[PDB]
Amino acid sequence: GSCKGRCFELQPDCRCDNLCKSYSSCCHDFDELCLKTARGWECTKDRCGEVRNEENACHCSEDCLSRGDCCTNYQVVCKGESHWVDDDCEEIKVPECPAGFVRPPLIIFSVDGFRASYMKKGSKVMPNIEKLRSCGTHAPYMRPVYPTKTFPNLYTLATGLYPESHGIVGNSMYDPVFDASFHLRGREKFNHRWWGGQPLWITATKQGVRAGTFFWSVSIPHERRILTILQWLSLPDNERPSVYAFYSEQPDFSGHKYGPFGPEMTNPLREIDKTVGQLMDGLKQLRLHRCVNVIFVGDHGMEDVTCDRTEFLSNYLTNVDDITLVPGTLGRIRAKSYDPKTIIAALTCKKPDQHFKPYMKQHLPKRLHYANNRRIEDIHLLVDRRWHVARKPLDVYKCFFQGDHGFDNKVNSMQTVFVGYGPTFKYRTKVPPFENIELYNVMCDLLGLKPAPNNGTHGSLNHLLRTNTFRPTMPDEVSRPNYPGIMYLQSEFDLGCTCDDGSTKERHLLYGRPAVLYRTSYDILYHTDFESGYSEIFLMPLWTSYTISKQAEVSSIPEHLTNCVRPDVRVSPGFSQNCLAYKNDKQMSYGFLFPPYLSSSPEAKYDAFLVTNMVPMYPAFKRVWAYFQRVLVKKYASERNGVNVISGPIFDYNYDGLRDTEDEIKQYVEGSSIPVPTHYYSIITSCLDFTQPADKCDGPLSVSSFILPHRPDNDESCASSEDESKWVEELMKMHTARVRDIEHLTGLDFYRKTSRSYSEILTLKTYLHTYE
Ligand SMILES: *[C@@H]1O[C@H](CO)[C@@H](O[C@@H]2O[C@H](CO)[C@@H](O[C@@H]3O[C@H](CO)[C@@H](O)[C@H](O)[C@@H]3O)[C@H](O)[C@H]2NC(C)=O)[C@H](O)[C@H]1NC(C)=O
Ligand SMILES: O=C(OCc1cc(Cl)cc(Cl)c1)N1CCN(CC[C@@H](O)c2ccc3[nH]c(=O)oc3c2)CC1
Ligand SMILES: CC(C)CCC[C@@H](C)[C@H]1CC[C@H]2[C@@H]3[C@H](O)C=C4C[C@@H](O)CC[C@]4(C)[C@H]3CC[C@]12C
Ligand SMILES: [Ca+2]
Ligand code: NA
Ligand code: NA
Ligand SMILES: [Zn+2]
Ligand SMILES: [Zn+2]
Repeated sequence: GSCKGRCFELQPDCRCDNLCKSYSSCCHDFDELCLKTARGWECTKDRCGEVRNEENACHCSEDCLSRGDCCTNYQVVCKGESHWVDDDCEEIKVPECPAGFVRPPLIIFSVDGFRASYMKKGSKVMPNIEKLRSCGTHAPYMRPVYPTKTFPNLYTLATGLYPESHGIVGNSMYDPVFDASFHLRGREKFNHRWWGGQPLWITATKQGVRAGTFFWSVSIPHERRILTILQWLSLPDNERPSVYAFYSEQPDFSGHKYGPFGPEMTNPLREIDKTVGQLMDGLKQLRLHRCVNVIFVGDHGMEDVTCDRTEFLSNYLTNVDDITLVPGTLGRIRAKSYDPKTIIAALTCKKPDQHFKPYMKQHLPKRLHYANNRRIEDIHLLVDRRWHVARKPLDVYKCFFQGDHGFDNKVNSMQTVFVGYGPTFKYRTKVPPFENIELYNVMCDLLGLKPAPNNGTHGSLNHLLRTNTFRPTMPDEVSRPNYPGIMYLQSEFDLGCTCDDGSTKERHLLYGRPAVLYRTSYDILYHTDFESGYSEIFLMPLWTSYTISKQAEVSSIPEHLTNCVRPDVRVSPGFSQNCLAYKNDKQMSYGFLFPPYLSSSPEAKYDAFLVTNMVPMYPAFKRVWAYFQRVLVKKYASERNGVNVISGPIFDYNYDGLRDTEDEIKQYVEGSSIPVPTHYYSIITSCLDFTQPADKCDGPLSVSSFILPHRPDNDESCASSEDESKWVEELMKMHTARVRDIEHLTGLDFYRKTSRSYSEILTLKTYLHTYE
């Protein structure tokens, strides 16, 4: 019944752990013994050498070091030591830990709503943080997951999983299997049923590594959280955790009230830095300041949003009482106790300035990875940055907030911070921006743990670390290609088609053949202008590769070839598409993967009309694809000193972000076994050093990629009635993708033969071109 000698113990009989408040199960004496605040949190000169008083918050007695409960500034005030922040960076070449430490501890210092750009304020406001950032390893920014809300991001940090995989797809969710709702406020969130994957503290415990608590009752002051962490670190080897987390509700709280750019934001940032100072001072006191790896990380940024920039569903829908809306910086809509198609139509391009866009979740940009969970409603609203969506005018209250977050994770204002400091991180090193899904693997590496399966690309962040305990290995090809020669005659083909008619590898396949990582049968097909990997199962290329020089010439499809499709004599009639299917399918047309517009000669252009280069395309989609092919590829080649393009189909009918089996394809061209892609990708590569052409590049590569939804209309693009130069590129930028996203969706593995290290290539594959 007592907390005596058990305050913040690590293990209905009453509790003294840091969460007992939140379960209201603290012992009677918990507040009096575990939450002392007398004399506050700093030693002063007159307190030095005091007789211990057990009522003090922390201690300045001679014995306090033997007890591990000195105030964090005790050595500075009472033994003439300097503050950690006043010492120069000294490179930490190896961990300097007490004997009997078996690995360097990790302290995750997470800051709620810490926008990346707040680092620009410097050592005047945040001297401790600025030193961590200077002396350690930092990124200019770290990309959060969608939605850019607290719980989905913190749990992503902890698990390496997209929200659709870990299950915390929002701060609020409804689970139809449970018939219950999860919210920030309430007891429901404490139920383990909501939480999937395997968070870091569990991964650690399962592998015999002790974790401190990762959650702090809001009642526990920040200074006490630091002292508790420091006290735990002074535990004997058999009890001491190896991983700890601190969380700060700032600067989020202030960011919401004043917005991200308020002068009132300086004080919260000063307070966070002061807390960082206390930890680093505390660590220095314990001589652990060259032992512990410290991660300073946020969950997401903060945007200017005021209640005056709110769209109301009641101005679109004829009855908003039939719907339940999860509102704000995103929208999720389901039936109250109603028809989806009607709802989407009523929300689509109805006002010129319309500040959100409806999507069926499967049509959301694939880069969001926000579909494959029963908690994500079919109907989704992407809200423009700076705006909210709500059900009706009465739902806005007057404004109480000037900042918010939750928007699309490529939005600048949503980006957050990463700093790594300690023996295992590099010294004075800047690394490119990366996604928070990657951190779990790193944290596992830092702790000697095997990560549970997750969505990071293990190895992609090796360049953050002085020492790597993980070397990635390139996956093995599963299917070997065939290289068919000419073995069928024109007259053997009955495809209903009609037409009025080996340095390929050096030129067109710059980074090696893509490896097929699933069992299938496919053919390598060579031509003057392009190479392709043609699937006998799907009757089309898995990929088509070609290189367009800066100086390449765009030509038209001549009239006499407008409807030309030619049989490919290297491939059987039985493993080819047929033109009758397209003639019969009233809604479906076709396009070409290698564009006829970029043929090297009139003679070569005939290759582009081979049936093995043809893919099913809605006429609506052809507007987008034809523009990309006719105008944008030349534009990119001209800007980037040539480009290599790999394009192809994706099939993801079950919207899990993973390539479909034949079994999962739900749509075929009428009367045929020609599957309809859900998306078309392209990967566009050139030299990072643009003074070198794409085909003669000695160094780092530069990539941008997209996964375009293969839609029968352009309802997504409200300006699609206009010329393609007004909207298609905007469409493409929205559906920007990582190469890795394409790899998951195709079963292909790119960049197998380059002059770059595999870890560098993994970094390249995880890059997202954001266009901000
Ligand atoms: C993000 O990472 C997660 C975790 O690795 C991936 O989810 C995992 O996906 C696999 C493959 O679908 C699931 O394994 C499979 O489970 C089924 C059904 O139980 C079984 O029939 C198969 O034999 C196979 O083992 C696995 O459950 C699942 N893990 C989760 C949800 O935690 C996910 O695919 C990744 N997402 C992307 C877009 O790459
Ligand atoms: O200490 C914690 O975890 C630290 C941690 C670190 C790491 Cl790396 C991983 C993990 Cl898994 C957890 N806690 C997490 C939740 N937090 C209150 C949330 C709630 O008060 C809140 C906060 C901000 C909001 N913004 C908003 O719009 O609504 C909000 C609601 C306090 C307890
Ligand atoms: C003040 C409030 C915001 C605090 C709320 C914290 C709450 C969400 C935490 C408390 C306990 C946590 C669970 C616990 O660590 C065990 C597991 C096992 C793991 O495999 C899945 C996660 C889960 C259920 C934790 C989820 C987060 C919980 C409920
Ligand atoms: Ca799939
Ligand atoms: Na047709
Ligand atoms: Na349109
Ligand atoms: Zn947050
Ligand atoms: Zn917030």
